[PDB]
Amino acid sequence: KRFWPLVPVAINTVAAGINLYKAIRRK
Repeated sequence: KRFWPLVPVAINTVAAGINLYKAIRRK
């Protein structure tokens, strides 16, 4: 939507949080 600060990359820092439980529970 015209100039994307961290909209398309939000899944790089926000995804880590959601995929942290299984990550730290199945490394």
